[PDB]
Amino acid sequence: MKNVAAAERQLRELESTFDGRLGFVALDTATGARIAHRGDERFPFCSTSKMMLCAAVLARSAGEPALLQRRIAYAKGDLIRYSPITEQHVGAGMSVAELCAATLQYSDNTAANLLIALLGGPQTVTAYARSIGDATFRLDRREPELNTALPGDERDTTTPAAMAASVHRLLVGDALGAAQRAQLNAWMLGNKTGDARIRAGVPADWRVADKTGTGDYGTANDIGVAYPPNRAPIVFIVYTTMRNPNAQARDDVIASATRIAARAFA
Repeated sequence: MKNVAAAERQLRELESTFDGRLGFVALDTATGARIAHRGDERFPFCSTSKMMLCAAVLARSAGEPALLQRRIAYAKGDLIRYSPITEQHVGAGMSVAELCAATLQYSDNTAANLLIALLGGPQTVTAYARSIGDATFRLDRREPELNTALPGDERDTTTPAAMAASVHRLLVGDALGAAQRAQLNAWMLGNKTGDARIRAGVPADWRVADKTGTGDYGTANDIGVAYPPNRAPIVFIVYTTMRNPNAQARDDVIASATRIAARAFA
């Protein structure tokens, strides 16, 4: 596809402007048109793993629906940095559904750890990924250590290609039941942390469901689905990481990469 080849050249040019790596897939789900850069390389996924985590919780809830209303009475000792919802409600507890919304929409780290514990540990999230056909994703640690993003470390990584297939199946396809898919979409449509990333690179009439991640080594990621009016959804997977341990994570590379693919796909 000629638009795809041109977009790939532009993504190479974009990567050449910084000392790091860009991992990218955009997939038009109707045609299968697929723009990719470093699609089969591993990247540290950081908080984008919270999407897989919450899909696993939703899957469990299909086998007990009241699970989402279960109150978790967590402790001050559970609280770790970057927990803007759980810190506010400690002493009152939160439901499992509220913890999912907090981890997806505010990237709440304590909420993620409480959900990992509910499921039985990080290995259960990896097992869930395997059950939906993702042989690549691996969740090795909990928050906040999963954000170390060390060069060459394969812990807490996936590939852009694997994550594109998983996002496709979860939000657009049938990996989840219809009610669970709708809830995951509704939560990700309401994300608060992504305004400068994928959301900033698409036309004004496209809706976006996304989950960001930010970590050490200037790591800045965003994954999700855009819903253009009168056309099929488009999956966007953007992973970036830097060689300098002192790098500042950026938003603008993700927005630029998104714009490249948006131009290609219309």
